Amino acid sequence: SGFRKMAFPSGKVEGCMVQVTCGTTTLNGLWLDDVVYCPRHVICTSEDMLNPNYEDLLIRKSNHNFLVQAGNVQLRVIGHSMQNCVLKLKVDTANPKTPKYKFVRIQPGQTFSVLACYNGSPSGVYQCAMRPNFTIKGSFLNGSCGSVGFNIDYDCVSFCYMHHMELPTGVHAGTDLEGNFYGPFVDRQTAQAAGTDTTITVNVLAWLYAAVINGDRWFLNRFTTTLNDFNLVAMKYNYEPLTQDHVDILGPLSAQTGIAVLDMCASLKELLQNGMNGRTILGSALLEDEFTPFDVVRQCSG
Amino acid sequence: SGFRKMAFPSGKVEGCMVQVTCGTTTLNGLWLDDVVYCPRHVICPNYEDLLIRKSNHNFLVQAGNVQLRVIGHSMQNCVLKLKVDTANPKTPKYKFVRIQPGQTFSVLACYNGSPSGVYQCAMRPNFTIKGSFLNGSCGSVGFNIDYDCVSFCYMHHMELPTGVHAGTDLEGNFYGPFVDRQTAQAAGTDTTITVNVLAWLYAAVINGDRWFLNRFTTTLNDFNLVAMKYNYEPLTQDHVDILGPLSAQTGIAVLDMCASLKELLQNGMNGRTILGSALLEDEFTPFDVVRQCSGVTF
Ligand SMILES: O=C(C[C@@]1(C(=O)Nc2cncc3ccccc23)CCOc2ccc(Cl)cc21)N1CCC[C@@H]1Cn1ccnc1
Ligand SMILES: [Cl-]
Repeated sequence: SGFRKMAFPSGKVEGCMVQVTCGTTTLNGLWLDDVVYCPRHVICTSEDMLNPNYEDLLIRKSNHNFLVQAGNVQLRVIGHSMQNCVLKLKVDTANPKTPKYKFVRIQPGQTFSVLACYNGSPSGVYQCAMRPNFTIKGSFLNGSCGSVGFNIDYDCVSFCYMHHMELPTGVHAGTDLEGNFYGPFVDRQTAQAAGTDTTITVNVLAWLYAAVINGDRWFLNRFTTTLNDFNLVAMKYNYEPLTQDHVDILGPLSAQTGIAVLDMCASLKELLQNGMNGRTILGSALLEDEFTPFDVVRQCSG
Repeated sequence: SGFRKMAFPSGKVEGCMVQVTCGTTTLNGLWLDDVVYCPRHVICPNYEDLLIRKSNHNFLVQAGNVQLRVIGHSMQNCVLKLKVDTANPKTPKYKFVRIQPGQTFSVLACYNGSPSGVYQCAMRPNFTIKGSFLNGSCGSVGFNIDYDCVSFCYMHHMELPTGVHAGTDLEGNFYGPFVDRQTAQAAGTDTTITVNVLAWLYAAVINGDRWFLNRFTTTLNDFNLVAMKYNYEPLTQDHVDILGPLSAQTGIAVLDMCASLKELLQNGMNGRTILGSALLEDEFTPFDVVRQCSGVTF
């Protein structure tokens, strides 16, 4: 019993965190095999950030300009290339602590763990989701750039995020491990704003199923809804449209609890209408949207 | 910017998790040097009588895909200490510490000696933890990392009928009035960790949330009279002193922040949130707020 926002054990990722320094800039890098991956803005100063020509800044750099540090050991950079917004620093030593890994690009609504690092040193781990507006509501201070987002499925670490910037609303933008940004974001200190955020509906439904599994049924009603009428109501509360894929993905949770997805949808409709009325659901006074159907099946069952 | 429930990096603890099996019972063990620590209920009650019937080879210990041979066994309160032939090479710098209610720690939840998740939680004033544990999680540990040293503070033993959890420090002493026995046990009436709510209000001010602030101040006694009415833990002078650095950083005196809390308790949030929450968060200590809003690394 119990429902917590649970991050994956960070151990496999901790053994990959290194410090990357180029001139005065110092951020984090991910050392996997003989390659260190880090945000390409490590080559930039604060001046360069307005309109940086990365190919032009990188062509002026040699291998020895990049000081890489794994613990108390300096790694020798033997090569460097750029893949989108990530810099790939070829080093002379392969990381002995390299785990089984994959680079995965996630879709909005997907959750992952973030190992927040400063100066190549892991300082904390937390769980978060890719918001529908392609930002993450993270906890990052200056020097956290290069901190990574990951999921561990079995023994394999699936890297899905590298931190690059904080938007003016305090939310964060980053890339996948191939340098492609999530969202219309760019690694430039230009006028960029996070789009209007929406609630991840499939996740709220999944979290309501977790509450039913944990014995909380106060929010259930005798009503059902059509997918279209639910989306008409959901859109008015800035909820993401629930698609037929979301309904299919919720199938196992619906079967386990005996509450049809559209029946749970009607509870959500009523919850949006009435609020909680001094009540909580899984110790929360707000509808939680940062637990996927897979997270619920993982934590409530296995 | 950003405020999340943040756990310590679990890596140093992951390298200590082993599987302990005695008969049909299977749970987790903490392998530190040549000893494996685990709940004494793995033998299951008269624990001296059940343990005297066990030999070393009855305890199957598994570190990954390697079986460890138990060469000895002793009991320290509610914890079983299984002496193994091999010292854990991944043993970190560590201490066994007993924590006080209100203090927080990270829990590395494990099943069959395999870490599956990490979360932050606080020792509730009623000595239970609002954790997330399924069957097979017994032996999962609570810890804080101070610089390079892992301070083990909790070993999970059981779940109470309200879904909350009970366990011991790493010396086998239970937190709270619990016993490792299938009997009528209930968690006492819980209270809100006041110093933690105040610390979390300071974190909201650091993150640019000032809607709840007012021009008012209060005396410690008047705040305690109000707090005791809402099942809040009494705020002591030590709490006031501990919140000093946050009071200096934000320019809001502790009794000034207490007046904000008093108004939130009597009036509510009014459709507003603080750090994305509609409830007053009490599972962040003043140190957690300082550590997260400074960037302390391990
Ligand atoms: O500019 C940036 C980083 C930046 C950014 O967002 N940083 C931060 C990240 N995470 C959390 C943060 C919390 C508090 C303050 C800053 C944070 C600044 C704002 O403008 C942008 C715009 C775009 C991008 Cl991709 C990056 C940034 N850096 C980081 C190194 C190199 C370079 C120039 N540089 C040098 C020395 N300090 C900064
Ligand atoms: Cl995905």
